[PDB]
Amino acid sequence: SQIRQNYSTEVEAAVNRLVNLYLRASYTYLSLGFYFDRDDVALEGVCHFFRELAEEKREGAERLLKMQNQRGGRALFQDLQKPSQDEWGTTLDAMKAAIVLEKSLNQALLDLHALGSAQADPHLCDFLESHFLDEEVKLIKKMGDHLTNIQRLVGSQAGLGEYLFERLTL
Amino acid sequence: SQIRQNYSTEVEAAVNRLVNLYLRASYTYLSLGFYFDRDDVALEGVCHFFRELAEEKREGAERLLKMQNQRGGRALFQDLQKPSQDEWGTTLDAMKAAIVLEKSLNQALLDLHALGSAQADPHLCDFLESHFLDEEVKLIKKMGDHLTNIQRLVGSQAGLGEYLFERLTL
Amino acid sequence: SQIRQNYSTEVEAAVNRLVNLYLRASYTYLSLGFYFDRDDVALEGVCHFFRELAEEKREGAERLLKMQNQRGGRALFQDLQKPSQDEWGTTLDAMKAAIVLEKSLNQALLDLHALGSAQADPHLCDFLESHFLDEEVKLIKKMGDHLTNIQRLVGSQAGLGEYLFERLTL
Amino acid sequence: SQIRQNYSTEVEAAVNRLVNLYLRASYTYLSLGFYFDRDDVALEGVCHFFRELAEEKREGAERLLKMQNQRGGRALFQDLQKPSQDEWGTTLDAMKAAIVLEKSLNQALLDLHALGSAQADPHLCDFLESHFLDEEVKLIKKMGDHLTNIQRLVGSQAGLGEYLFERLTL
Repeated sequence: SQIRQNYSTEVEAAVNRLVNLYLRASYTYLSLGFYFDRDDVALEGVCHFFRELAEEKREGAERLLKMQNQRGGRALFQDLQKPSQDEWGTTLDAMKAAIVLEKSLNQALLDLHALGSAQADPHLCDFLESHFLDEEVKLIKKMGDHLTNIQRLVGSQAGLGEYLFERLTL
Repeated sequence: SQIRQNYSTEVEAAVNRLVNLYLRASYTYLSLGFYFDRDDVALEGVCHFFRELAEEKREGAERLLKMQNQRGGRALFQDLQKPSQDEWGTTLDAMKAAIVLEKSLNQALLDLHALGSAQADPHLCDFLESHFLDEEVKLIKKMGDHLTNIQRLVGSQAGLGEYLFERLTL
Repeated sequence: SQIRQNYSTEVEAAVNRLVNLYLRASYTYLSLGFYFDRDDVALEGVCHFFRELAEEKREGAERLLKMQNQRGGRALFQDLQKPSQDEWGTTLDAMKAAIVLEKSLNQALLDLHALGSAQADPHLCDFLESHFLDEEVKLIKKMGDHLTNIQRLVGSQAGLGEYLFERLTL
Repeated sequence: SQIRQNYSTEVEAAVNRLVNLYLRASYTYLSLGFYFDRDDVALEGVCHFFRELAEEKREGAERLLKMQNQRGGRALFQDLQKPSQDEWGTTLDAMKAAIVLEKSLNQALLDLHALGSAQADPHLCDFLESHFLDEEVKLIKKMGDHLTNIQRLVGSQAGLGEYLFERLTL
């Protein structure tokens, strides 16, 4: 491409697997969203938390793809994996799977940043910094807050903690 | 009647028993409404839920009767039955009786739709679809949500779940 | 599920494959969107057409899943397939693949409607009618309009037709 | 200077040659601007594209010089070179020379960023990132879009593509 500059073939490919992970994640959030809208869960606020997330992750991957073109990279598509479970258990378990999820997402950006500097690509590095690493770490903090509060509430009487959580946090 | 068209005598009659069930239901909702406003219950939000319902069901039966005339059918009136119980127990029990209630109501429309197509009456079929089947299924989902949440809250300590339910859902 | 009524196990499963096709389609639209934003295509209006579509299809599948829960069905997830090609050729070829795409989507609803009536499920039938079959057929008309206009423009001088198309239709 | 900190003599000098290139570029844009306003070209939109650019590049160099002082560096001035040609040919050729131009500009920032990290100067690195590398890559994408569209239009009938381009892109 006549507009590409200092954008390594390694970076291009690695970005695209990052693209795939974000989209996998959005789709994983969808599944979770509608799991807590199963009548035998029925917690609107949990659903509403995860609704906003399905929108969030997709917005990032589009952001990336905008940049992909800006650097003159090629989008490469492969299948987007199904979520690993059908039932997510209690909210405690659901938020736990959410947290493994965001961990890996930050991991991916981290490893892509590090690849970026070992390949001497400074634009790519700042792009990640501006719109992404920051969203992640704000959101991770928030998730953590939730999880610790969740556990401190379940220990006593299971359903009660769960209900007040949905109603009164979200 | 010179305005009636393709409206079988069977349909006419079966509509009217549907009319009767909706009105029975509105009146059943009234009884429930004022049961939870008994001082030895006293849960405004439960009362308020059921107040809106007594208005809802009557509104449907009027809708039907509007259509009865539109098709040139005859309203036929019989006694409207009293609710089957005087005390509705805990909110758990009340919402359960509400749910048997809406089930039968959807049943009635379903059987009337099916009668409609075995009698080749397409207007009637769409009428049910537009203003009714849809309200039912939205409302059924909602009831279900409530019931599952109710049960998950009672198990621990009876009154507490019941209070937070009324306050914090409705 | 305690809220489910007259919703066959066949319907449940068939809906879910419809869910999968809509989501496959949204993701197929994404790939197309960013293909025409490749610098060696660069047609904002084509991109903008397909951007709105990626949002449209996902909106439908969410609609469906709303209904899935409303009927007390279970979401079932499998992998969501990658688009079948990496380059979409000229706009002529791209819009052609778009059109195969919408055809199959209407097909799926059609077959699901017909399954619906062979299984005597009238709610499901009207649901498809209200929010879906209609969007499809409006959108198909529109696509068709585009394609015929596209072909009538390319025959003469290839790039010129393509540019005026993007600029002056979209 | 009593306010300077961790700002190498190499960086200072290299910044100033970057200053010179931006200013050279603004002045190169001026020449191009007025070339397409030659009556025997006369394409307002091309002129208007390049008018905005002459303002853009100068705005950057001022930005830099602001930072020069902020770090306690010394502005160093040398002659600012004339554009390399008097006639820019067709718009195809003009945009091509524009694109060589922006390439070198991003090159300069890249090499200055890399000099920055081999000299361990982290403020300088982020400064480039915030107000510059980003403008470049947005603008490069845009130029590219133009050029590809330009070529796809000229091949057929030369003047026609050129006119519709000026009118209907810009």
